[PDB]
Amino acid sequence: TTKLVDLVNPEVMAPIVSFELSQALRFTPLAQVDNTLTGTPGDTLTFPAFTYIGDATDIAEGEAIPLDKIGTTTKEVKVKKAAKGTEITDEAALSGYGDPVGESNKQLGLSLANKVDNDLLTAAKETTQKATIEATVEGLSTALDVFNDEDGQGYVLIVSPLDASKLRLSAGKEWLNGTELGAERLISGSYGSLLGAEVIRSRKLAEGEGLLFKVVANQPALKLVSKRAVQVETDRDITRKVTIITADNHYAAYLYDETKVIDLTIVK
Amino acid sequence: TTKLVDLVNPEVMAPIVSFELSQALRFTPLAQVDNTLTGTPGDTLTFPAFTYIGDATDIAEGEAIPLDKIGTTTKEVKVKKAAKGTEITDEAALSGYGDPVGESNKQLGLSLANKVDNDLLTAAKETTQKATIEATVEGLSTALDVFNDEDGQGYVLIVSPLDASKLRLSAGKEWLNGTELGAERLISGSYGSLLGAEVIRSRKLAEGEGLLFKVVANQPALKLVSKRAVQVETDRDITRKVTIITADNHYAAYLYDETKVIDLTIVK
Amino acid sequence: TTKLVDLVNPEVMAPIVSFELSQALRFTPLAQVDNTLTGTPGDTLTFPAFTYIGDATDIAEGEAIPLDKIGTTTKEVKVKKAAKGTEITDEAALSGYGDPVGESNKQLGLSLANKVDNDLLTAAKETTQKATIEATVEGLSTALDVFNDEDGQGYVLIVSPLDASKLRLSAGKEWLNGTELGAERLISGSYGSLLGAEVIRSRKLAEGEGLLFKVVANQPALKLVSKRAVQVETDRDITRKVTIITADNHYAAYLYDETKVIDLTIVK
Amino acid sequence: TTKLVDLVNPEVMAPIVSFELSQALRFTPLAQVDNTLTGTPGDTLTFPAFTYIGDATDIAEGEAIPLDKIGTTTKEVKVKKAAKGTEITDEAALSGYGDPVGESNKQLGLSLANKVDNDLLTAAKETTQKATIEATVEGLSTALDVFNDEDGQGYVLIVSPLDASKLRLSAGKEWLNGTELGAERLISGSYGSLLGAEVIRSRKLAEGEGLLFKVVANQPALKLVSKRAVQVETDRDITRKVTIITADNHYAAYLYDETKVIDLTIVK
Amino acid sequence: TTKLVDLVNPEVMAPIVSFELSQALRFTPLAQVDNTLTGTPGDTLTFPAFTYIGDATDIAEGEAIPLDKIGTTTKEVKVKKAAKGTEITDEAALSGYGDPVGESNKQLGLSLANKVDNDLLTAAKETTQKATIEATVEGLSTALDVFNDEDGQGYVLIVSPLDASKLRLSAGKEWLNGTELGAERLISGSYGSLLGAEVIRSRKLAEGEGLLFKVVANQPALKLVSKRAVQVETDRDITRKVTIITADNHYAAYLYDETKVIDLTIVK
Amino acid sequence: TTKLVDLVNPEVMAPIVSFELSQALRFTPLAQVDNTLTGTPGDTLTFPAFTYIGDATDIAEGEAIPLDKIGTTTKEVKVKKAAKGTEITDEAALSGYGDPVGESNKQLGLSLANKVDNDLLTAAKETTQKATIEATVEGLSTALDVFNDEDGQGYVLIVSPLDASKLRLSAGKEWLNGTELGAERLISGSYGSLLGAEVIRSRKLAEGEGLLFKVVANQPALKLVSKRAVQVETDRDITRKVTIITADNHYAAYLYDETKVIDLTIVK
Amino acid sequence: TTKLVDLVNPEVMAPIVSFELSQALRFTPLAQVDNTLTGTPGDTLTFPAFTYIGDATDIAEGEAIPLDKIGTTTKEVKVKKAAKGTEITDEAALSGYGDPVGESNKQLGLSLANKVDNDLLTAAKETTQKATIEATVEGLSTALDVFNDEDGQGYVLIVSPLDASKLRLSAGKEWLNGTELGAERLISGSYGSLLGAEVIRSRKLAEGEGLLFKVVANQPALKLVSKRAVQVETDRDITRKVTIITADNHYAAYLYDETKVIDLTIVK
Repeated sequence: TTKLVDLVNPEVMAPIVSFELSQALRFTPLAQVDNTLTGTPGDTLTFPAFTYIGDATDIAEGEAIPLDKIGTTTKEVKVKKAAKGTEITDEAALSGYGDPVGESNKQLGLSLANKVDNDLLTAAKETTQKATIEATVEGLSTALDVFNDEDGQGYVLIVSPLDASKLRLSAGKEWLNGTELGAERLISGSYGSLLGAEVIRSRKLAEGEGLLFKVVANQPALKLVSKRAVQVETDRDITRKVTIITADNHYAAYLYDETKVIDLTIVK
Repeated sequence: TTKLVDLVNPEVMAPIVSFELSQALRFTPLAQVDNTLTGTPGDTLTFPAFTYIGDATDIAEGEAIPLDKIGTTTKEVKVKKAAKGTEITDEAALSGYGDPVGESNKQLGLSLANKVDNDLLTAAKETTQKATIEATVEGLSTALDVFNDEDGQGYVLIVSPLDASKLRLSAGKEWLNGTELGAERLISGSYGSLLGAEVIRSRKLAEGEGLLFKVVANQPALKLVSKRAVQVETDRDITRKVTIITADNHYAAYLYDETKVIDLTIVK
Repeated sequence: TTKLVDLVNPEVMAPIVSFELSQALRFTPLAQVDNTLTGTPGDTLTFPAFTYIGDATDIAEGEAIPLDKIGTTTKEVKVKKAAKGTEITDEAALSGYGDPVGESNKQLGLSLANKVDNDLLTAAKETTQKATIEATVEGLSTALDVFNDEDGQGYVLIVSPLDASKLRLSAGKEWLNGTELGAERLISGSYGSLLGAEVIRSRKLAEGEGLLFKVVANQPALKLVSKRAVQVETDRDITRKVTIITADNHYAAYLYDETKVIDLTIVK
Repeated sequence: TTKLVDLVNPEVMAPIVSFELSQALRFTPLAQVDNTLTGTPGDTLTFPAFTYIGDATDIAEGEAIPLDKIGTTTKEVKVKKAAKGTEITDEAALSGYGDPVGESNKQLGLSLANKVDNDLLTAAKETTQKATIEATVEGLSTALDVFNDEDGQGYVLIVSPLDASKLRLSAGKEWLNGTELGAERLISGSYGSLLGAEVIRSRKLAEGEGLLFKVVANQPALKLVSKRAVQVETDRDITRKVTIITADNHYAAYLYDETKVIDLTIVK
Repeated sequence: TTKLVDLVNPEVMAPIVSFELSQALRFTPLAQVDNTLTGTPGDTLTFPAFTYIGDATDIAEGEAIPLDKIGTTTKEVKVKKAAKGTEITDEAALSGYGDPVGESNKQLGLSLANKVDNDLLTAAKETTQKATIEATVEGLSTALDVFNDEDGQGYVLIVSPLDASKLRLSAGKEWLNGTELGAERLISGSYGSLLGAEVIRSRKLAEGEGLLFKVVANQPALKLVSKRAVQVETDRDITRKVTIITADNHYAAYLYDETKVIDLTIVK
Repeated sequence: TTKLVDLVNPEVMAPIVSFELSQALRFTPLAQVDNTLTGTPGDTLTFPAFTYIGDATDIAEGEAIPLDKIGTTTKEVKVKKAAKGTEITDEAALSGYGDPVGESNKQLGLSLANKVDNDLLTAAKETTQKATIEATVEGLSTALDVFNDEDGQGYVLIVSPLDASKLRLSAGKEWLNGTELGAERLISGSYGSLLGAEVIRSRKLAEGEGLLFKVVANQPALKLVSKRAVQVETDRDITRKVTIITADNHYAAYLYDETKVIDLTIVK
Repeated sequence: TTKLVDLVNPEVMAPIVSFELSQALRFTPLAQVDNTLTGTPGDTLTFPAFTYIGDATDIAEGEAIPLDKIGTTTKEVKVKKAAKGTEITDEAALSGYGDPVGESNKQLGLSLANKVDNDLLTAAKETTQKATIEATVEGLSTALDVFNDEDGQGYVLIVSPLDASKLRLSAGKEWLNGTELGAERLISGSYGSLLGAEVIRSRKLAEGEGLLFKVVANQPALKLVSKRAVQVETDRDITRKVTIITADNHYAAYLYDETKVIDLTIVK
């Protein structure tokens, strides 16, 4: 009756698994890159524009025509920097399972990529146009009515995953009840266009928040002013026997046009 | 250590952006230009027409035949004027980012075109046939019933951007429930013909107002009388060293045919 | 300083507009032209026929068989004439804008055709087959039940412009709710056959009236007996200095068959 | 002045129109001709048939099996006559518009054919199975339930035009509410099958009556027994100068199978 | 004059028509023939089978494992007899129209074949699986749920002809409203699969009875046991001058698998 | 008279039929097999993972960059045992129909295989993601919303047949109505995807419970650790003249990923 | 012996004498004809004119200059009609000496010309300048003093024949003789002038009347508006065998300037 616990049993470990992000980046492909400041002196950038004079008016016979003058307006943005760093000891490197070094310079780039997207989202949230709609086709039409469009243009809608389900069921139940388009959408289960705007889901946006974009070819909603790309430097400390790795980035996130973006608030 | 504040920081300036109108012109293409008054003394035009005699009657053998007469009618309109102007100093022209002179030259024409379009709209907004409908298919049919036609024709309906959404929602909700043609219109978000009449959206019109046109080849509901075309004149003030630019236009807008335009009042 | 108030303003007149009929003729091409009396002496036309002899009957053995006789029937129609004339004075011709003479010449021919169409309508409106229906598909079926047909035929419905709109709206709202044909009809706005009968609109028929026709290949409901064509004459009066123009037409409108036509009365 | 009354006014007379029946012969295509009696002495036909002995039974060991016998049945039919006659005088034949002789010759055959059709209808109407129906699809299903069929066959339905119209209206209104077949049948106006049975309209049937048929290739619902065919014989009377034409027929109409025809009574 | 009553009318007879079964045979294709008992002594057949042992259980270290046992089951059947008899006198055979002996020979076999089918239906009607359903789709689903299946299978439904019409009407009224397939079925009047079960109509089942089957490639619910084939004997009776014909058959009807048959009761 | 009762009636037997499992195996294909522990000492298996550092931060000019460190996590699972036993006596083996030892040998392996799936089901049921739904479409949507996914992915739904039937009828009646796809689903009686999740029926699950899976190419929700295969040992007992048969198996059922499995409780 | 009384002497006719007006036409040459209305659709003539600006002033070195404006005036006149007619029989045409048709044609024009002259005379008298004078030189000078002219020559005087003789007796030696180029003989035999005013005799004016004119190169006193000239047309009356000849004229007489004519009244 020796059994177990009366004898020594070793341990077995499976190969270690690396880290991957649990959220996808969606606000990076929606911005245009600007490279004017790259390689030249100066850390600012100015956008000037002209103004309107006014409409014409009827003039009586023999009178004097009034005279007007044009105007101008300017804006600017300033570049900033973002950095990240970590430290590795000699003892941990020598007697650590797996390869600790590679994970560090992988996660540095991962953190920088997440930081850029977070900054872009925070910048895009600052629009002045607001709306309050319910997750229904009527709500979507009310939200689209804010743009006051007169010709066909494209739109993009980004909402939380939970609101998209309510929207899909609401559209399917009554608006597309008895067609092939509704039945195919139900059976497949995929999300598609509803009123001319694509539906994109992002885990970053919590319930009750959303955005609405109007996509045009040469008037970007967001601009990404870049100064210098990512570079990684590595050094060693002889006294403490440690390795230091750091990374840095030089960029700026700007909201060029506030009219093409509408803030959203969804209630019940 | 040296810093940015110590060294001289220059500036970078993006290219200038010209001005463009935010409202489209929809009523000018529907008007016919008449050049009768050009090159002739007088500023009034008259449109005469003929009338009907009657119907035949039964006559016995060897009996007299009665005699009848005809008649005529006339209408008239009068021309008017509109103008605009601006100035520019010498120092601004010599030392100024971009080209202000071309900007003024373009903006004068833009303002004149906008004024002509507004005049055409306010001229066409004065018919005698009026209707009061709700934004449904039944209201459109009731409005069309006023025309009292006997052959297929082509109609154009002009409404505000807000009314088009309501019309689309109602038509897709009650008249096109199960048909796929409703499903494609809903998914693609495209405004199409409803009862043989096209739907056109204009920002100039306000909520609760619209017009309905009956389009025929050679009988226009609107005309544009052109006594003279647009011209630009320039002069220089030697004493004070300034430049003067002006513009002018002689024309008149007339509602030729009252029967082809219906003034619509849309209420809930 | 000068000004247009002081000077003289002559008047300018656009080219004059000739008259054209505002109502189309839909009842002339539905008749068959008979040319038996053209070029021969006579003013009446006679139509004979035959009569059934009677069905056979059972006969006992060795019995006499009754002897029967055939019979005939006759009908007739007499021609008439229609006339129209006008007169224009010399002073009006010397000092009148446009050209009165040609206008009168064409208006005489227009009036004669209008009279022929009106005569055909009045001749066709006197049939003994009458019905009372509503402007809905059930009313159409009830009216068509009068014909008592045992084989497929074609039909023509002639109604006022207003009744056709109500018929189309009712048919689209009730009977064609969810078919692609109904959606296409609403989108286009055209009028099509509803139960085998085309929909034809004429302004002459006031609201509350209508006619129904059965188009047989060789059996016409209306026959247009003609004796002579249109001629125009001119003459001058020396004593009073006036011009005289006159025109006439010899013809007759007949209702050959009364079973083909139905008279309709539409009430709410 | 001379007028039409003074001059001689001749006559113009259109060609005659022959007589053609206004009712179709629907019944005689549905009968199979029998020529057994042709050329053989006798005028009665007899049909024998056998019977079924009875189902088997279970018998205990050592018992006695019961014994049964067969039977037979017979039916019969008798032939009849039909004839027609006419008289024409030489004076009328010499001076008479048209050709009376050919008209009489054709009308004799037409009368004989109509008599045969009427007897076939009267013979077919005398079936034993009866049903009372409301003119609607479920009524037709109730009718078809009488046949008690396990497999699928073909049926034919003959009703008055009003009954067919009511059937078409109800079927299009309710049972084919939202399919393309209903819209196509409404727009075209055609009459078609309802539950596998075609619809044929007969003017001879009065309102509120109808027939239902089961068509089998070998078994006929109706039989026509003919002893002789139609013949024409002519004779002349010298004393009064007249001509006599007479025709005769020998046949009989029989209902061979009573289970293939149902007498229908349609009430609101 | 001579008449037909005076002369002698001979008699004419059509060829005779034999008897055929009215109700079709549906049950005998379903059963499977068995031939174990033929040619060997014995009249009972026994079918044994095995049972499950039980599920496994978890056992800790150094513990006893419980022991279990298995079992068996038995069932049996017994055969029976069926026979038919008839007798025909010599005088009837000497002077009789047709061939009575052949008709009797055929009818004995027909009666035996019908009796076998009646026995099969009687045996099949007795099962332990029962349910009460209406003539609707929901009732059919309720009956199907008794099987408690998990894989796709094939089912066959047998009901009286009256119930099939009600089922078709209800399915086409409520479940297949707007589909083209429903319209096609209604127009063609053809029964078919409803929920994966094919509909069979039979005349041997009165209203209010029904059966539902599950079809497996090699597992039939009904088994037909045969001991000896059908044989026919003949004999002559000298004393009465009559002929005696008898037939005999030995078989039995069994329900091998109860779970493949569901008894149904249809009530409104 | 030498009846069957007087004589000796023998007994006839049919070939024996072996036992087979009646419930299908569903969960075994959904489990990955791991052989890490086989062949080496040890009863536990460890899976290590890495962690995140943190998002980047803005740094002023000429300031120190903070430093961070990474971390790890671990898990562990342990194997277990299962066994089954059987006893057979000498008398039963010596005199018994068929072979009673091979049947037990086969049933032992069947029982062990069933126990494996029971253990897999018990392991799957322990997830912490739970929801309460109704057997309808919106219940399925509520169940799916727990996953909180932003990209289209496959799913698998496992329910009892009774709940599957209710789901099918509800989806056919309410959502997939008036479409040909639903008509084919009804007529063919097939189970298909409803919102992107397949419908699979397992008879092991009772009424009111269910499971919802998310399928990914290389991340399985369930893992089956293996230590040793199945071996059979037998022995004989001299004292009781009996034989003992036992089986053993060593394995472990583990829930590797919790987020891929949701536990469903279905109530009205 | 044979004088003229015995023989026969015919009669000889001298050539006929055409008719000529007894009173000469004097007021016709004094009017200036205007042919502006011939060939144009109009019957009202407008005469515009300009006005004078103002005197010029003296301007010092370096001073400004004032500005002025002009003006216009208008008048109107309308035309009328005059006509004449004549008839002639057939016998008088065949059996008449001379040419009666030519005589009628010439007298028509003569009468029309006389009518025009009379109308001019009637229109001339409506001036607002009147004076009473004696038949002496001093009275003529007093009458001439009203004009307040610059040049002393260029007057015309028309009086009755007796007043002319009285005037000639009053001025025995101051009356310049009517020699050629002494009295220019404007019309015919306009003999000697007194005080520079020519004297012309007209029998239309009664005693105690007279007109005084002032003739300059471009400013007339009377204007003759002409729309169409004299035309003669012919027609024939069949019933009475007579011919009809008529003529017409379209003209108007206007008093352009009231200050160039003086109406006199001569007292004894």
